[PDB]
Amino acid sequence: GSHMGRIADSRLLWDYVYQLLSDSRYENFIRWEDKESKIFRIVDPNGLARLWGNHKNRTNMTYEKMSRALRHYYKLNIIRKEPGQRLLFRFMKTPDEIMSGR
Repeated sequence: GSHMGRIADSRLLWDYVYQLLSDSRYENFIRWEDKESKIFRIVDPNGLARLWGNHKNRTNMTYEKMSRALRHYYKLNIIRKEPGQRLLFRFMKTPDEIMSGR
């Protein structure tokens, strides 16, 4: 009974999001709501999803579909929705590990 049952790959979404967060000044679709607490707030889910769709060259991409990917991040304790906030997302796992890990 005990063996590998769920083998699921991860997505590069987090990087493109951070990329947009770094140059968010002209986008304003998403920005940090709290830098040190690792909390970011989605201002426009449509624009964010549109940019993802544009960059991967696919038509009709919306936050509805993106949410499925976020569900993968929740269970891995990467992205959090802090109790009481639905549009606020917090990093439980931090990119610091990647930068100083590589």
